[PDB]
Order: sequence, then C-alpha cells, then structure tokens
Amino acid sequence: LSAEQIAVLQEQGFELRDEGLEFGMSSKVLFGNNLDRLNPDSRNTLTKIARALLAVDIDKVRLEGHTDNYGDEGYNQKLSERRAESVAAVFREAGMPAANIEVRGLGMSKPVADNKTRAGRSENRRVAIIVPAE
Amino acid sequence: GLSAEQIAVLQEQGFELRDEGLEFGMSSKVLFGNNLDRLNPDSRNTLTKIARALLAVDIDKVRLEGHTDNYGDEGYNQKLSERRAESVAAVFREAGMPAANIEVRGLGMSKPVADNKTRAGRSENRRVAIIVPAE
Repeated sequence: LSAEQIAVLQEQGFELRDEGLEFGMSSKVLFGNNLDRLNPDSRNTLTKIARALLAVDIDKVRLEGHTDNYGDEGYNQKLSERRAESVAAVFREAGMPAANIEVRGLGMSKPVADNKTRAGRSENRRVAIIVPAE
Repeated sequence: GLSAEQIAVLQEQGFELRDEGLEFGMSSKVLFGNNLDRLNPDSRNTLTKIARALLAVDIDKVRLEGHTDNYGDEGYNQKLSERRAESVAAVFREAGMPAANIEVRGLGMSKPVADNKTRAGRSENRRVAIIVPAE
C-alpha cells in the first residue's frame, strides 16, 4: 500500500478503485486484428508501464481479460484468459517474477458498458491491469 | 539470385532443400504452445535469430505459410493460419526486414504434411513454413 508508488501509478495512468488501482486498454488498442498477439506499439507502452511499476517495487499486478457477450461463452472465456496472459508476458519479459503476477480471464461476466450497442461491446473487450491494495 | 554464402547460412539455420527454394518449418506447438497467434518468448527469440542471420547475408525475399489441421471451422482455421503466419512475419519486420520483402499466406487446412487421422498427424499439420525462394 505504499504512498510514493501512487505518484508513479497515477503518472502511469492508473485510477483509483476499492481493491487498489486499475488501468485499462481496449483489446482493439492492444491486439488490433490479432487473436492474442499484442501489436508492437502496445507491447512497448506496456513494457514501459511494467518497468515503471517494477521500479517502485510493486508487490503484485493482476491482469484481467474481458470480452463482450457475442459468440461462444467458452471460447470467449478462453480468449480473455489468453489476452490477459499476453499482457502478463510483457511484465515477465520486463523482469517481474511470475510469482508476483496473477492472471484471470473473466469472459463476458464483468461488463463495463451496455452490450446492446457496438460501441458498448468494444468497451467491454479489454484487459485491466490491477494493483491490489493488500 | 541466390549465393553460396547465403546457402551456408540457410543450412546452419536449419533450412532444407525444396523445389525452387529453401524451407524451414516449425510446429504450431513449438511456436505458439497454448496461445492463439502470440509466439512463445523462446520461439520468438529463435525466429529473431534466424531473421538476423538471413538479413546479414541480405536475403531479398521470404515467404511465410500458415497451416492448420482439419478440425473445426474451416473459416476460422484459415483465419487462424493467416494470423499465425503474420505473427512470424512481424518477427522478420522487427528484426529489420522490409514489409515489401515478406509474403504472408494462410492455407488453412489445404496443404497437409501428415495424415490428420491421428492427433500426432494433426499436430504436425499445425505449422508455419519459412520459405526463401530461389528467384
């Protein structure tokens, strides 16, 4: 729960939540037309975030993958896992140990917008980077 | 338009003789593991190393061909195979090869190198081929 860490997190773009601090990127930004391969630029943005967080000795990051509710529920479950794993590999490659990374795929079960509209579904397809408080 | 010094490097990189070119093949199991089109870190490094070796001897053209087995939707499979050959292309672009010198094809299920009757014959069919043509 340290204090100086927040200044980096916020400067990294994290926002405040109950569990801790969270930063989100849409799957459109992260992967474009790919399945779970990150596009080079997003990988670089992520690498920079991973290194800023390591630098202030963050204890844990949790990566949570999400989809909208369009398509097979099981495939969407697995796709959200693989996409959160792609973000997690960026953290490992930047030097964070596996033991300090948790990965979850949520599928369609934790939406942040209305799946009625094409834009709401694009919002719901995302990976969240969470720094828990405890 | 191909040289002996180019051959020496292709061989030690693991390329083999084929019609009108040289080819290096890896299974989707080794390149991607459990992933969709993201390469495992160790296979990405292996591919980077090959790409550097071919750029060093100024390889003018590379073609990348993605294949699947026959299980599941033929449409998804062709998309999958295209996306997985594109994953290999991006390694070659990052290592310095121009986009113009790279040709990416997903052949889906259409060109199998094993039977597909067996789980092992299917895994073999899941693959990407790195083709250095002669002309």
